[PDB]
Amino acid sequence: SGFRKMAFPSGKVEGCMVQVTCGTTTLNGLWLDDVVYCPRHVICTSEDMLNPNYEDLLIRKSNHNFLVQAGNVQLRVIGHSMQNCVLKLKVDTANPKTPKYKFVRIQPGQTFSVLACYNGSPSGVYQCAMRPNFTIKGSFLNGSCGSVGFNIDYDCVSFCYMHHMELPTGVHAGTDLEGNFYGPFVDRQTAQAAGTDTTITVNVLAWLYAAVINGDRWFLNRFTTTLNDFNLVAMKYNYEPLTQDHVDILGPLSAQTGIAVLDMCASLKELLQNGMNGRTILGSALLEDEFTPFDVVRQCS
Amino acid sequence: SGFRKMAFPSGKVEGCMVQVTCGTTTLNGLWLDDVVYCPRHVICTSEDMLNPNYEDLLIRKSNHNFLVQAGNVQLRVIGHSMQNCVLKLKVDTANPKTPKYKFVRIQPGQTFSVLACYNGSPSGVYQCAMRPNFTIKGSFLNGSCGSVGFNIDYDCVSFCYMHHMELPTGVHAGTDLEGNFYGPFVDRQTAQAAGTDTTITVNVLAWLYAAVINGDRWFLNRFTTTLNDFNLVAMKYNYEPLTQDHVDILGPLSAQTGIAVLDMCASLKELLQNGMNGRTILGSALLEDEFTPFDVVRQCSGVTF
Ligand SMILES: *CCC(=O)N(C(=O)[C@@H]1CCOc2ccc(Cl)cc21)c1cncc2ccccc12
Ligand SMILES: *CCC(=O)N(C(=O)[C@@H]1CCOc2ccc(Cl)cc21)c1cncc2ccccc12
Repeated sequence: SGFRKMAFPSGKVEGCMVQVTCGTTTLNGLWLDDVVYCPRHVICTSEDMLNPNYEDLLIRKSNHNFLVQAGNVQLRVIGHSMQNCVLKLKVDTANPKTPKYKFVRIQPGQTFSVLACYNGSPSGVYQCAMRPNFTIKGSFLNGSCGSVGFNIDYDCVSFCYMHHMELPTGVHAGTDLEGNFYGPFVDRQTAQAAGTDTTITVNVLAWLYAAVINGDRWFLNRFTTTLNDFNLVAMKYNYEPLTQDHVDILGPLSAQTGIAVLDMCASLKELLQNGMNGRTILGSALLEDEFTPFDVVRQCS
Repeated sequence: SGFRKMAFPSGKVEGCMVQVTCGTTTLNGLWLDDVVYCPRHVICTSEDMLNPNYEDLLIRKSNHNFLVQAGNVQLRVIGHSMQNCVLKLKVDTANPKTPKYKFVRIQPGQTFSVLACYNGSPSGVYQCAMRPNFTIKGSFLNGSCGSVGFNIDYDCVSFCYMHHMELPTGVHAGTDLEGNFYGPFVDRQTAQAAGTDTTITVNVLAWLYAAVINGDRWFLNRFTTTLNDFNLVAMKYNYEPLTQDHVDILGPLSAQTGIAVLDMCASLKELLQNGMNGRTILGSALLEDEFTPFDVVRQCSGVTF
């Protein structure tokens, strides 16, 4: 029993973290086989902050300009190329600790673990969700760029995120491992702002099912609702609308607890209307939205 | 910016997790050098847990009864002994992935990372605090026994907890790596209950400092208080009393933010007597008490391991 926000064990990812230095900028790189992946902004100078031409900056670089350090060993850069906003540094040594891995692009609402690093050294691991506005609410300081987000599929590491920037509101933006940003963000110092964040409704419902599995039933009610009426109410509380895909995904939890999805939706509508009234659900006074239906099944089984 | 509940990177500990099987019971073991540590209740089955004489049960067991598996490799048990509630299985192979380590006993309020495992395989890592009632509010299923709690300082792993049991309220109990339980618990199937839990006051104060470092200042007020006045109020809300040791430990955060400890105590006293008023602190509607002052400095300054 018990329900915790749990990250994946980070060992497989720690053995891939290296330090990448280019001029006066130092950040983290992900060393997989003979390639080190890192944010392309590691090549930016003091004048290319607002309008960098990364293709123009990278052409002017040589392999000897990139300092890559894996622990106490300096790796030799033998090639460099750019794929979108990620720089790929070909090195002369394959990482012997390279786990089984894949690069995945995730959707909003998906969760993942972040191994926060500084100077190529892992400092902490936490759990995140890709917000509906495509930002992540991380904990990153200067020098955390190149830290990665991942999930672990049995023995396989699925890399889904690489950290690039902090927006003015303190939220974070980054790319998948092919260098494509999540959201309408650019690796430029131009005025950028995240859209208004909304609650991941499907994840709140999954967490209410986790609470019922763990014995917490006080918020249940005898009502049901149509999907359209639930969406109309939920959108007024800045909750994401729930699609038929989300209803189907909650099916196994609905079958496990004996509470239909639309019955649980009526509990959620009531919670939004009344608040908690001094009560907590799974030790929380707010509705938690960073547990997916898959996370709930995995942790409760 | 940002403030998350963050665990230590678990790699150094994952390389020590093995599976220990004795009869029909399978749980986790911690393989350090040529010794595998695990809960001694692995030698129990059905009648054994009701009234166990662990010394009598262990004497009857042979080395070959213990099946130890490290990944896809079976380790051979060449000796066995018991230290309190932990079983130590001497193996014929030293763990090549043994990190620099020490066994430490922690105090209530102290936090640590838990590497939750099943069948010797790490499945998740989470951060928690040793509650004042000596339980931990973990997330553990059957087969999680033997999972360990740890901290990392520099490149040194300090093992502070080993999981043994779940109490009827869903909270968890375990021992240090010398087999001594945290709290008034015993490793026997008998009626046991945790004492009433209290809030780790020094940790709430550290988390309020983390909130200020991150820009959340709505709860700050012009007032200060005495340690005596604060403790009298706090103890009525089931908060742990704050000692001069706790005030000194918060010193660096008080210097960094310009909010003296007793100044922050006055904010906390108002937060208890008046509530949040619909507001949140670091995205939370409750006061968080599972971040120590050291955790806050570490996360808000980027110390690496
Ligand atoms: C490697 C850190 C870094 O680059 N951070 C930024 O957000 C940059 C600051 C200047 O503006 C900017 C524009 C575009 C891009 Cl892609 C990056 C930046 C950064 C990332 N995470 C956390 C941070 C905390 C404090 C300062 C900078 C941070
Ligand atoms: C390794 C699992 C286990 O032993 N768990 C227990 O709590 C035992 C259940 C029977 O009573 C008992 C008495 C004393 C001791 Cl030391 C252990 C037990 C166990 C541990 N964590 C989570 C669990 C979840 C569900 C069942 C059993 C759990």
